[PDB]
Amino acid sequence: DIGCGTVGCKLCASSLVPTAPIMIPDAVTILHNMNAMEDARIQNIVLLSTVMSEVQERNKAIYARLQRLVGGERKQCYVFSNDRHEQTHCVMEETRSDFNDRCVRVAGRWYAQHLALAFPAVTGVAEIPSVVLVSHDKLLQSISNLSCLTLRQFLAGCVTAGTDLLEMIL
Ligand SMILES: [Cl-]
Ligand SMILES: [Cl-]
Ligand SMILES: [Cl-]
Ligand SMILES: [Mn+2]
Ligand SMILES: [Mn+2]
Ligand SMILES: [Zn+2]
Ligand SMILES: [Zn+2]
Repeated sequence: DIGCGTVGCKLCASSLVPTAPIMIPDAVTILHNMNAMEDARIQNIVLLSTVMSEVQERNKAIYARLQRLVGGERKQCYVFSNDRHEQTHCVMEETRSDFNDRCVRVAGRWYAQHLALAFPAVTGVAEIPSVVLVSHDKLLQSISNLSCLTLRQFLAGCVTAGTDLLEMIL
C-alpha cells in the first residue's frame, strides 16, 4: 500500500517528478540545513519516516518546521513510509548511526531500481531518473542512477551543470 509518491508512476497507480533528481536527505542534513530545506529553490524531496523519527528525536523545533513543510502542501516533497514498506523495512552489532545509515541506503536502492522500472530510458531522448542520498556519510561504501553527495556537493554540481548548459546556448 506504500507508493513512491512520483507523478505518473504506473507501478504505484503524488508530488515527486522523475525529470529532476530525487533528493533523499538523512537526518543530519535536515538538522544542519533546515533553512535550505524550507527554500523554494530546493524541490523533489523524499522524507523517509525513519529520518523524520530521527529529526523528531534530535530537535523539537527542527521537526515542527519539517512538519509545517509537509502540512503546507505547496512543496514538491513526499513522506515515504520506509518502516511500513515490505521491501525497505529494516530491523536493528549495529549502532543507532549504522542502522539509520542502512535504512537510508536500503530506501535509496529501492527508489533507484523502482524509478528505473517506472520511467525507463527512451533511446536518445531521456535516461532513467536519478536518486541522490544527501549525506556527509559515504552511505554507498565510499546501481548506476543512485549516488551519495553532501548538500554542498549536490548544489555545486547543479551550478556546474547550469554553467555548461549556458555555455552550450552561447
Ligand atoms: Cl534542488
Ligand atoms: Cl558513497
Ligand atoms: Cl550504488
Ligand atoms: Mn537518518
Ligand atoms: Mn547519519
Ligand atoms: Zn512508484
Ligand atoms: Zn549537513
